This record gives sequence, C-alpha cells and structure tokens, in this order.
Amino acid sequence: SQPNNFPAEIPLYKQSFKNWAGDIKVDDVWTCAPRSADEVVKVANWAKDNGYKVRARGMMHNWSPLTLAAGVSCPAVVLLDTTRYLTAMSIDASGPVAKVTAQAGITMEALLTGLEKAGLGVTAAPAPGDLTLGGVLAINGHGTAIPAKGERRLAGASYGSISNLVLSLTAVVYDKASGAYALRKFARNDPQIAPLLAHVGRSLIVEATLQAAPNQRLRCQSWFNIPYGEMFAAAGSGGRTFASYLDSAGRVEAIWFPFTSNPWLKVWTVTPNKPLFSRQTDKPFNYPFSDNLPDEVTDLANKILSLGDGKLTPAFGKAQFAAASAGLVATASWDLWGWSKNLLLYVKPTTLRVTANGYAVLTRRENVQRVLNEFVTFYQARVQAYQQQGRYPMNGPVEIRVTGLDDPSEAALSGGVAPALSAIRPRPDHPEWNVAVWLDILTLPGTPYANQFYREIEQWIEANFNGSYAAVRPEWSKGWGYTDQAAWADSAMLQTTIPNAFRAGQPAAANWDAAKAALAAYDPYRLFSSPLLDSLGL
Ligand SMILES: *Cc1cc2c(cc1C)nc1c(=O)[nH]c(=O)nc-1n2C[C@H](O)[C@H](O)[C@H](O)COP(=O)(O)OP(=O)(O)OC[C@H]1O[C@@H](n2cnc3c(N)ncnc32)[C@H](O)[C@@H]1O
Ligand SMILES: OC[C@H]1O[C@@](CO)(O[C@H]2O[C@H](CO)[C@@H](O)[C@H](O)[C@H]2O)[C@@H](O)[C@@H]1O
Repeated sequence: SQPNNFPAEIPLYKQSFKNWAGDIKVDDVWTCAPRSADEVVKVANWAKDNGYKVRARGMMHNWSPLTLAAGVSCPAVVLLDTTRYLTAMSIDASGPVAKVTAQAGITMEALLTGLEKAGLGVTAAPAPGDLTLGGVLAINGHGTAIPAKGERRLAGASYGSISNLVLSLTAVVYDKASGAYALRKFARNDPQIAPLLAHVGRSLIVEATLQAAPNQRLRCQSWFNIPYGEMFAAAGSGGRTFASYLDSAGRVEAIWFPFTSNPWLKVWTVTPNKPLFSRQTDKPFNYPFSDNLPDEVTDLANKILSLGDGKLTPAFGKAQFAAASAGLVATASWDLWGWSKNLLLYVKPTTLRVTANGYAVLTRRENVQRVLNEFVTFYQARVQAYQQQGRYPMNGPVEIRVTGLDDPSEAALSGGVAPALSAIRPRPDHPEWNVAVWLDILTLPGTPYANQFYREIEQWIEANFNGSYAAVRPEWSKGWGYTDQAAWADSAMLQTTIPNAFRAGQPAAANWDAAKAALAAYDPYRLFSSPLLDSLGL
C-alpha cells in the first residue's frame, strides 16, 4: 500500500530498516530524506491526516524498538532519513562559552571533528562516531567521566550525557492556534524544553545548539594485567581498584570478557604534553583488532549461536580477551595520546554484533566501588548457577562506565532545567547522589536463556540498589523490562517501575506524568511513537 497524497516535491521510497544488532529488521519501510527542517514539518502535517507515524531514521544503532517494532511487514510509518541533508553545523565563539549549532542528522564523528578544528571538544561522548546527534540526544547518550580528585570543571563542559550540553533546540511541535505541526525553538532555561532534552523518541528535533569547551589533550591507557577480584574488590580498598582510577583520572571503562580473569581497563587522563613513550594518534578508532574480528572469534560465535555449542562459551570469552590484549600489544595501542575525539571515539560498527541490557545506578561517588563489587559478586554467582545446568546465557563482556548526572548547573546559562526523562536526571531528594554507575552485559542476540538471565539480573538490580543507598533507571537505548521471553515486555516494569523511577523525589510539575502530558500536547495525533513507547505509556 503506497501512501497517498505525499508531498509531491519530497521523494518517497521503500527502504529496509535493520538495527545494528540485527534483531529488528523490517522490509520496505516508506522512507524519505527531508532536505530541510521545513520539509520535516510538511511530512508531519501530511502524516496526521493520513494515519502514519513519523520517526527520524538516524544510523539505526539503537537496540530498543523506539523507531518501529520487529516483525511488522510494511508498517503505517514514514521514516525521515536525517543523515543525508540535515547535517550542517556552525560555531559561535563570541561569548565566554563557545556554542555549536548543528542540524540533527550530523554524526557524532563529524560534530566532534568540526569542534576540534575550532579548538573545542567535549568531556565525554558515546564510543561510536557513527550515530546521529538527534539519536544521541533522544536517549541521553553518554561516555564515561567524572572529575578526578582535584580536577576543576571547564566552563562549557559537563560530566553528564550529551543531552546535558543543550542550550537550545528546535522541535516539531503542534501549534494549537494554527491546528498544525510547526517548528518551535526552546531555550534550556524554559521548563517546557525538559521533556525534549531526552524525549526517548516522542519528538522530532531538527537542530540543537550545544555548549562546547576548549579541547583537551587526552592520554588513553589500557591495562590487562589486573585480576577482576582486585579491580572489583569490596569497598575497603587496597590495590588497583576501579575507583582508584576514578580518583586519579576520572575517566574509566572496564570491559570484562566472559569466563576470563583480567578485564580490559581503559583509563583516560587529561595530559597536556605527550608522555615520553605514549604513541600520538591524530585519528579516532585506534583498536583495529577489536573493530575487525579475527576468524577464531567469528568462528566460535557461529558455533555457539548457530550450532548450539554453548559449552564453547568459556573458550569464546578467552578468544575475545586474546583479540583485545594481544591486539593492543600488536598495534602499539596500550598508551595513546592526542586531541580528545581521537580517544573518545573507539568502536566501529564492524565489531561483534551483540544485544545488551543497561542500567544507570545513581549513588554517592564514594559508593562506586561497593556498587561494582555487589554487581560483580551477584553476576558471577548467577553465571555459575547457570553453568552448573549447562547453560551459557552471557557470552559477551560485562561493561562498566561511570558518569556525573545531567545536572543543569553545568549548563552555561542561568536557570537551566534537567532533562525530564534522562536516565541520569538528578534526584532532588538526594543531593549527595552525584554519579551514575552504568552496568551492562553483552551477549549474542538470540543466545539461549539470555532473557531469563537478564530478567534475574534486572530483578536483583531493582532489589539491591534501593533506599537511600542508590536508585536505578534503565538505559533507554538498551534492553530492560525483561520477561523470560523478551526484553521490553514485562508489564510491571513498563507500567509501574520505570514510570515510578521518574516520579521519585520529583515535584509533580516536573515528573513522569508532567513530561507525558507535555509530549502529548506537543503531538496530539501521536505521530511520534512506536509500540514500545505506547506500552510504556509515554
Ligand atoms: C550500535 C551501538 C550503539 C551504541 C554504542 C555502541 C554501538 C555499537 N555505544 C554507546 C555508548 O557508548 N554510549 C551511549 O550512550 N549509547 C551507545 N550506543 C547507543 C546509541 O547512542 C543510541 O542507540 C542512539 O540513539 C543511536 O543513534 P542513531 O542515529 O543510530 O539513532 P537510531 O537508532 O536511528 O534512532 C534511535 C531513536 O532516536 C530517534 N532519533 C534519531 N534522530 C532523531 C531526531 N533528529 N529527532 C528525534 N529523534 C531522533 C529515532 O527516531 C529513534 O527513536
Ligand atoms: O585546540 C587547539 C587546536 O585547535 C586549532 C584548530 O585545529 O586551533 C584552534 O584553536 C586555537 C586555540 O584556541 C586557535 O588559536 C585557532 O584559531 C583555532 O582554529 C589548532 O591550531 C590548535 O592546535
């Protein structure tokens, strides 16, 4: 069924949709590539009269079904490929803090490269460069960074998600006076912007202005000689704990392969001059042996998933650790140095395709080690319980990152508001919770028992990280709300637990219900949604 009366000057065509993990694949989805923000608004106003949803089509990296659902032949949805034309950017350095305005289809690699050429950069960002700015803002995309002990924040920088850098944005919003959708610009100190800073797919952003700080030189050191029992030891310290590196450098990520002893630890340190033996790099993606999988790894993945040989999982984790550790040694990449974007961007899409769950655990900075040690202790014991039964649900690594919260005091204006729906929006009732520990576990899509295992982990995370100790919000882009059959399917999590995570500690005027109401007012025809967003009641 071809859509009727579609704007004549905007070419409409069928194009398949396939997310990065490969588990959402829809054929022949009606797609167009708007040349301008005005063309986006034309498509929205046609869609409301014709019963089609409207979603931005970025790089299709998201795991959760926020664009459209899997298994739906040729949906009543029109996708707007923002990557072709909505990519322009400009920089205004006429104030005490530089500002970059960019159309929402630009990639993070292009954005950060444009900033570098102007002497500017950001504290943290997602590891891939092949993501649109609009996709990253929609789900509070983030990297890893908190301040090292003694570090002062640079004006125009933040330790939160990319959503926290927004100073202004232009969204497609219903204008009640004219009865039509139109472009509307919002300032970061306008409370009405709050649901749009990270709208989870409930809006369409055509352009945003972000703060940018003077660019930093970073060193990025990798270590594979620290046993997980030491790295993730109980608070009570001693040794090379993950928290000791947060204090010395502030920017830390651990990737811990299954059934292996030593995680791949990456530590980024702000380092003005290149250390004597560090290798300078002037490009991003410096771990080619991680981006280009060796045959040993791809062969084991295929045996495990396609041939059902799950007992090869421990060997598979060892192969993955070998690829990372011996690969870093072969490419002389364990101690790198250069402008920030070259070290912040480090994952290409040719890496191992995996699904992942994800959670942000808000807590006091001093509690990070406890959080990590608690999660690692529970995970190891569950993995063992499953291995006892001959099951290997998790065949990818555990990944740990830590960031600040989306605290508007870090935005370079007075009265900035927190994103209403960011997973790391602050908790007014707990001013002492000032970090978020991000926890994820990766596994090949479709691995037997994965959902059942992810459900056990999710139930324990919600039970454990509670009270005045910590709180939990799901990482929107990843898996959550698990039943034994699927992710994003548990009724209690969708109807009660997640919405409550956005009411706890918040004023009624700025909580889950207020955000939902504002997004509905901005989109009365409900153009901007997918079955998951409907099931969440957002
Ligand atoms: C695949 C992947 C993703 C990823 C990652 C590593 C890989 C291999 N590492 C990440 C990380 O280090 N930190 C982080 O926070 N996220 C990481 N991700 C996830 C990624 O950031 C998100 O999935 C992001 O949304 C992907 O961007 P992309 O451009 O690919 O977006 P999409 O999948 O097509 O769309 C996702 C949702 O965003 C909406 N969207 C996209 N553009 C807009 C605009 N302009 N306006 C409003 N909404 C927009 C889509 O409609 C959809 O709802
Ligand atoms: O971050 C410094 C780095 O940026 C460059 C451009 O790539 O210079 C930019 O920033 C300088 C310092 O503010 C400015 O002098 C210059 O005008 C601006 O382009 C590099 O030359 C510099 O090493």
